[PDB]
Order: sequence, then C-alpha cells, then structure tokens
Amino acid sequence: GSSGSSGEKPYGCNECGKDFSSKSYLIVHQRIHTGEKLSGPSSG
Ligand SMILES: [Zn+2]
Repeated sequence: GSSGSSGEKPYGCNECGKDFSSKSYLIVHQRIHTGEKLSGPSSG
C-alpha cells in the first residue's frame, strides 16, 4: 500500500560526490566545477 513513487534525491554529483533533491540544485552546483580552461601559467 503506497500512494505512488517515493523518489528521493535521485540526482547526484559524481565530480565531487554531492546529493541534491532536484535536477536544478545539481546543475547549478556542477557549475562550480566546469569553467577550467587550459590556458594558464602552469601549462605543464
Ligand atoms: Zn560536485
């Protein structure tokens, strides 16, 4: 006996290992990662 699907925090971040209760909260977070261009003073 159950009303219906009881999904909870189905989304997560593998990059770091976080968990969000919404696809948005995640997509917004994952951002903190991306944005790392190669062009830099420490090429090697
Ligand atoms: Zn992350």
